[PDB]
Amino acid sequence: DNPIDSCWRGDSNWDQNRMKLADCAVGFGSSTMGGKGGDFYTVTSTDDNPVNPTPGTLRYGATREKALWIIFSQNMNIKLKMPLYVAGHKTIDGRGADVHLGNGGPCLFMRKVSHVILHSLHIHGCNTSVLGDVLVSESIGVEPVHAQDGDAITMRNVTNAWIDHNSLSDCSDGLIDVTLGSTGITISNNHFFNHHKVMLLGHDDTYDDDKSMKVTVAFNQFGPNAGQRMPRARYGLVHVANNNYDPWNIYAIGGSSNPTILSEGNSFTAPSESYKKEVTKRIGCESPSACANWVWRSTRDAFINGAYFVSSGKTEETNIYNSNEAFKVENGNAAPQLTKNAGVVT
Repeated sequence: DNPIDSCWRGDSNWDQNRMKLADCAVGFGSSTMGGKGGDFYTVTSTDDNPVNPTPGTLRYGATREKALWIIFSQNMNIKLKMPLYVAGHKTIDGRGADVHLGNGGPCLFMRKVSHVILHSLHIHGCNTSVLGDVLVSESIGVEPVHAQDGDAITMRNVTNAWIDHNSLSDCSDGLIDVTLGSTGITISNNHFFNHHKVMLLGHDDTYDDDKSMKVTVAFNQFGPNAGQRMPRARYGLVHVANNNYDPWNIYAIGGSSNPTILSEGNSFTAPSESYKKEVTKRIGCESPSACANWVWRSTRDAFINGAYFVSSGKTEETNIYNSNEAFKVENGNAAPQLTKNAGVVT
């Protein structure tokens, strides 16, 4: 499979050992524990009461202060009534069921929390929410939440989070939004498809405190019919490794305000159009001379149908991970094989 999946699918049956998953994260979110150590929590109901969630529902388990490993008793299409804020030390684990979130309602939000694993969920059709009260968490209580974008997954001031093996498509705004000082995150093994604006890492050209953001994007399937922002980064550092890209609509990888982008072992298949062959897109350059300072590297990438990556900065060996984070990246010709199981586990 790949270095992540090999760790919990090689000599383990996940159904009888679900928390082994938490030992297998790589990249900057490798310290993510999720609800490891906590109790298992089973979702038995599809209901949602935003201000007073009841036992058995997704929002009740997701808002508890204690560590919980959330699983689902049956296939479920869940339509939330308000943004779901997920507390820290939580895993939402869709293995063993067909779980679909969104469906015209708002989706998943994390704000000022750590140690969250989101795994093997389908999220699609997320929509703009309405201003209103919400139980942010058991400990925080009910608070007004402004109207939010229809993003599938939103992280604000989050550290140590792992988004893995989800199937993410067709939302009104973004699929993954990472902002405001978030860092220590791995986004891996996901399938992103049928969606224009995929992934935003750093939200404004104003917020330079995102300079400390570190994010790993690995073993994802981007497409078909994914438009752009895969990722779009600002200010911080993103390692984009062993992902597989179908033809994009505008560009594949881009950014503004001097992000560091380390592209390694990706496979890029360009659309037919001449003006869409370039994988990269720099936004907001002050001058070619200035934009030439940004360190955007392409290492052992593979290019199909005329795709190309415009590099900037000098060549160097990837040296960004400690021993708890490091993992092997293969040549881009291997990316289709390494991503064959992207998306939910079955």
